[PDB]
Amino acid sequence: MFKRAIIFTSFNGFEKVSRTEKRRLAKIINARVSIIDEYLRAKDTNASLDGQYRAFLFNDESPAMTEFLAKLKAFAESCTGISIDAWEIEESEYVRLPVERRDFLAAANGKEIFKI
Amino acid sequence: MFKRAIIFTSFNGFEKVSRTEKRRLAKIINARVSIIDEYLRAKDTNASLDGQYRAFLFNDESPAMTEFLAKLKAFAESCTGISIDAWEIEESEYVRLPVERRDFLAAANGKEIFKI
Repeated sequence: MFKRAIIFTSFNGFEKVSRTEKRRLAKIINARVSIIDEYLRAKDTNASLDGQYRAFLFNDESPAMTEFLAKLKAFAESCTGISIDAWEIEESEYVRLPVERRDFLAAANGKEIFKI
Repeated sequence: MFKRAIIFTSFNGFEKVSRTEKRRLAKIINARVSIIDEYLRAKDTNASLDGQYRAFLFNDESPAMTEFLAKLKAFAESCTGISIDAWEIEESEYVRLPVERRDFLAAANGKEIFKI
């Protein structure tokens, strides 16, 4: 029940992504990133947000994950210029993936949560 | 072989910039500011760092320009509150630019390196 939430955020090209929308999405991400995985931190920039995988560790028995994902889902529904894809994968299953290219391979081997 | 690295540092407004972050960026900049070039020297203040161009002379036969650009990029990536744009221009082209707004014009006429 330890699972990685793999989110792929991208700019879909059908609308300009505004400063407020980049800020909001980087804020949502950074409310879950702690001092121990600073490497998942986001900036409100194209380079940080457009075309990037982030894999967050979640224990699904807790309502954290489900709350995190609903913020994401509702935000992506509010923002036509940003697509968000999300997959859950068992952590036990994830730790044994190749170190290089890992997040894409987890997303192809994972359960589709949503796809906005 | 002689080039200028043009850098534009700014506080992007996503996050507060701490004093230690200001000092760390000033220290990275000042590693390439000798005692002769006091005009380039970075202070740990908004006036000195927030919204300022600086143009560093380099000889591209040395790896010094690349290691400094690497240290800058790494800093900007880990500090959510600071943006750094970097361009490169030929020294012969840099000295035939008008003196006023030269670094601005050099950035305009320059080859883009990163925007983090």
